[PDB]
Amino acid sequence: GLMQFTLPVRLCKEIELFHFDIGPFENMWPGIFVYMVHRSCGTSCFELEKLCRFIMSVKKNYRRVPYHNWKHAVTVAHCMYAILQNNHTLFTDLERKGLLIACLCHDLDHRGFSNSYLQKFDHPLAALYSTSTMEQHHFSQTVSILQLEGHNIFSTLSSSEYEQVLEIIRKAIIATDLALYFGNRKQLEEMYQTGSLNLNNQSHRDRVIGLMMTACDLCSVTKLWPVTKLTANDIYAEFWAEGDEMKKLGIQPIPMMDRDKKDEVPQGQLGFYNAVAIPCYTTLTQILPPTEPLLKACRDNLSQWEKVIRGEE
Ligand SMILES: Cc1ncc(C)n2nc(CNc3nc(-c4ccccc4)nn3C)nc12
Ligand SMILES: [Mg+2]
Ligand SMILES: [Zn+2]
Repeated sequence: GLMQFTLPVRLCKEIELFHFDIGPFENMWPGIFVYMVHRSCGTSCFELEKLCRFIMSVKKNYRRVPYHNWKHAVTVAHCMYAILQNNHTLFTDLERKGLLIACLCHDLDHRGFSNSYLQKFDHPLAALYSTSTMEQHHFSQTVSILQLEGHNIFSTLSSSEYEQVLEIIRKAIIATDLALYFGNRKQLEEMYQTGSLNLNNQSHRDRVIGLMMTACDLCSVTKLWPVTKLTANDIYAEFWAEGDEMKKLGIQPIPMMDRDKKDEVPQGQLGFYNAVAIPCYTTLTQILPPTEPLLKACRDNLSQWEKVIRGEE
């Protein structure tokens, strides 16, 4: 119980900032996550041995895909850690616990294909779950790992604390379905502006945690430009593989997924920052003012994509 994880000095200082990159050394990512659990939650939250066994099973159930991989899982958990550490007193003991686990688990067993591709291929998961197909699968795999021998990291909670934390994780993982983000952010925008937003209304917290999840999920756009730019190559490598698979089903993919329309990526990134990213971090900043560095970095990256279009980069 006296075994604190510590990080080298550059990582000790830089892990606290929103724009931190967890680096290319896979074997350090588990320790980075435990460090984050220990500071956002406590050395007491999880039995170390159960946590390590859960982490390694979560890792093993992420696939070797260009973007939706173990590195993405730990990156999304780190953004959540930053939001939680900059908003100390706004979140319950169970939310702290649940939300870093939700982020680590949110894309479990992803195959690098959209819900839309599963539906057109007619994948078994598309009959088991007609909306948020992959996200219901991700939650399902989380409950699976939680029920392996020696993996119940929540075993010290009561039946009802346990049920609340699995309910927090389910909603949080479901909210990572970008189709659901637009409606959720519109409602939050309206509630905040008409002054009805109430962080004691459970159905309001839910929406606020959904938006945090979208924020953490999209956080590649809040990094240093060279991280953002190199991550975008991973993002399009998945989309263009799905594009090819659409063409194999005899379907012209949307241009986002057509490797023949590589040229239009800079303009596609503008659409994406304007329609999804900027609105996301704006509304988050309105609700949680200390998350402003995320909006500031996103804006800086929009401006870098604008330079790419002007041939300045
Ligand atoms: C950075 C980032 N993080 C997360 C997600 C989910 N995405 N999704 C995109 C894709 N955005 C996008 N690309 C194109 C496009 C691309 C090439 C040609 C034509 C159009 N249009 N749009 C809207 N970028 C991101
Ligand atoms: Mg996902
Ligand atoms: Zn994700």
